[PDB]
Amino acid sequence: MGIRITGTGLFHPTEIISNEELADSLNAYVEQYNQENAEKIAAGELEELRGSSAEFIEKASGIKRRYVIEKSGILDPTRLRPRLSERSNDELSIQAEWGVIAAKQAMENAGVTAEDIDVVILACSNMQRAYPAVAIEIQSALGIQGYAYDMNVAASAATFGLKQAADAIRSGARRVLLVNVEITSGHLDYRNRDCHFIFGDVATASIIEETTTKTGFEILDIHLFTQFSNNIRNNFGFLNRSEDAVVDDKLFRQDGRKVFKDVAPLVAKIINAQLEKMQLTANDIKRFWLHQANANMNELILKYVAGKDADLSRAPIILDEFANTSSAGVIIALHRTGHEVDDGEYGVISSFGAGYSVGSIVVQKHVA
Amino acid sequence: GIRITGTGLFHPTEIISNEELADSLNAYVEQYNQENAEKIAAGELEELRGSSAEFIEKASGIKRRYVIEKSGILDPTRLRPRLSERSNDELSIQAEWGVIAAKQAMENAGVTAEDIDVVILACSNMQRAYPAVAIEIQSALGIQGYAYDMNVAASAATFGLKQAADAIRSGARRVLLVNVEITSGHLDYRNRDCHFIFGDVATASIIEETTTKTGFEILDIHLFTQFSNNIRNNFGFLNRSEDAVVDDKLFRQDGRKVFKDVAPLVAKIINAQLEKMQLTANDIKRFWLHQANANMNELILKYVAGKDADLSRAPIILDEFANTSSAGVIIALHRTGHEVDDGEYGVISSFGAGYSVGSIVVQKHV
Ligand SMILES: CCCCCCCC(=O)SCCNC(=O)CCNC(=O)[C@H](O)C(C)(C)COP(=O)(O)OP(=O)(O)OC[C@H]1O[C@@H](n2cnc3c(N)ncnc32)[C@H](O)[C@@H]1OP(=O)(O)O
Repeated sequence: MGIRITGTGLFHPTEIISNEELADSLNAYVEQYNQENAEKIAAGELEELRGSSAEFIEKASGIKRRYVIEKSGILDPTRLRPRLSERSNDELSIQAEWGVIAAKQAMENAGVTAEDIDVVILACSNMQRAYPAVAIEIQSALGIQGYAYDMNVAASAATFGLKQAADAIRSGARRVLLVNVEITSGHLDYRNRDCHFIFGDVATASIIEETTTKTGFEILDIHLFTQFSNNIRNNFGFLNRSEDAVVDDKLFRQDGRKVFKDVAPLVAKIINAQLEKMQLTANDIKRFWLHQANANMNELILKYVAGKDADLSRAPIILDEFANTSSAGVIIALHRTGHEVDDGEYGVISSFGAGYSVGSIVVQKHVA
Repeated sequence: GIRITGTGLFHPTEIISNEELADSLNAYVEQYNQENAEKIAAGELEELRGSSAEFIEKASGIKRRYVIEKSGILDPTRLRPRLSERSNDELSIQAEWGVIAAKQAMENAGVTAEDIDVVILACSNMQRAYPAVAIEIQSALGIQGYAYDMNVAASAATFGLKQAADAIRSGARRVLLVNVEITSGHLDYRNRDCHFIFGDVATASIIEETTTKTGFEILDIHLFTQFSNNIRNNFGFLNRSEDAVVDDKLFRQDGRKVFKDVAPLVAKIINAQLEKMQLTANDIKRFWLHQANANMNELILKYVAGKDADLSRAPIILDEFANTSSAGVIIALHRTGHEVDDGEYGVISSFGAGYSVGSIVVQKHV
């Protein structure tokens, strides 16, 4: 009671990569690969590589384009990763820089300042370093006093973070700043036509406070769920060096088929049980802010929740423009469309993805 | 009514002593200074200095430490454990250690997988980004509910306890909190300044809503962070895209700056916390402090509890384990918690990288 999301903030890099640009880049690296290894392809010693097309990506997912930290390196067939430069310890890290920009916007939108925040949580799928925590770096650049920590549960990091924010407020925090910084172009495999299009880069932020006097989305119910799966996995980590690792699995890897069939009914079951628990029907939900990876999966989830007459008219899509931004996607959607909910109406925020993790949150808008 | 009701501890088998560690580093430096005698006389590469086991012990109180794999750390040509990649079908090393510790803590609390709602992995370094290894631990124990990874380096256990407590206040019955610290994967064994500081370990804790189980009731928590670059490791998933070359992808610290900054800070936090609780230092039977440096702990004790305070009020396990980062306070509480009788007070207090400090006032119940 009285715990509300009172502000959100969005930052994305300026450069954009269209599906067509992405497919042309992959197709060049494929052509080049199949040439240099024409021999061992004929002997079966090496796998022939397949390409893709803008049309396949868009029908596969709904994605048309994405923002990226740096465009030329990702598209260069001889690199296929952003062109970045080490910063010194004296300057803001990349992850902390993006986080600060999104955070400042959430704070202005909530009408709060640095002295009003007690907790900073950096919740996302990959931290730029292990220590000092990037959340502490964000906290300091913003001049916030209190404490901060980094939290990783990949696709549901934002809903899990909202829960942790609610718990900390319930026990005494005044206001929590929750930050999601996803530089997915840093761990994506741009050589793989099945995953190279899925992800884009972004940072989002949220202000969560105890209040009855500020406009926001009041949290009514949270359900969090994990169930270990290896269908999404990235084995990059600090022990690779000691393992003298050689397996080529240190980037995002996935069995998209299995993920689709496992997670869609799982998410739907969680949402339906949550709605029944709250004595609401699908028809009482003004907006579903679902994970933003695959428009076809979301459409199927609403069929399981709101009948086979279902439909995305109340389930906004931002993945056409952002692609999949992992933990940040639900927050992007809420940022862009929360204004379409009226005073007193209900919405549902639901993350789902790697780990298998699922976070589902029932909110109600209040206007002060 | 929320209590820490069990703790568990796993350490690997092999022991490395100050002597072996100094000989191994001394052999590297003699060998490095041998191949580069030119550029050290021609002022291009610096002439490496060695270390002494006598220095290590008096600087910190550390004598030995457990390690995941001994031979590769001591090998002056490698200076890092010899591990092998496991396939996804196998339990990861970090999950394996956390499971072993978790079962012991579950046993000591009289609890089964059924009884647990949340699993938190809270340590200084995660083996991988996704799927969370806390989820891997959760599934290996058969626990149902949710799990997540959380990193605040040295204070990850006190921060995790706060998070466990807050989750119970919101509806969780029981939380399993795990701290797995394979520091040999990110310690710099070439660096005389820090190669002796860290050991490997895993700890676990059960936190429950209860008034009828023996354990430590959590009474007050003060968490604090303040960005400092005085402890930093720049390894990360963007190094590949930065085409990184700076030799800072391992543990680095300015230990004496850390000492001056953090020691008075910890004592100010504890004193204010005691005042808030309307306790005095005399009311605290055991201070479970971060297990990094015995001199630092000695100074913090004699500042909060006065000169003449018995040093047995601040138990030390860093002599056997070296610095274990987030797990240090949990080891100490595990090994000397029985030393606190019913109705007596304790203080758990971790501190370190990030500058993080976390401090918890507890009371024993039997
Ligand atoms: C694995 C990472 C997990 C991530 C978790 C990170 C969070 C944490 O747990 S933080 C833990 C790190 N440390 C702390 O919290 C406490 C901070 N302070 C310390 O640890 C101590 O200062 C410690 C043990 C490093 C050294 O203590 P101290 O005696 O003050 O060393 P220092 O003053 O720097 O050295 C002075 C002299 O000794 C020399 N010296 C330094 N190292 C050595 C050595 N190995 N052998 C011989 N001499 C040495 C110095 O070069 C110098 O030489 P001289 O003055 O004669 O020219």
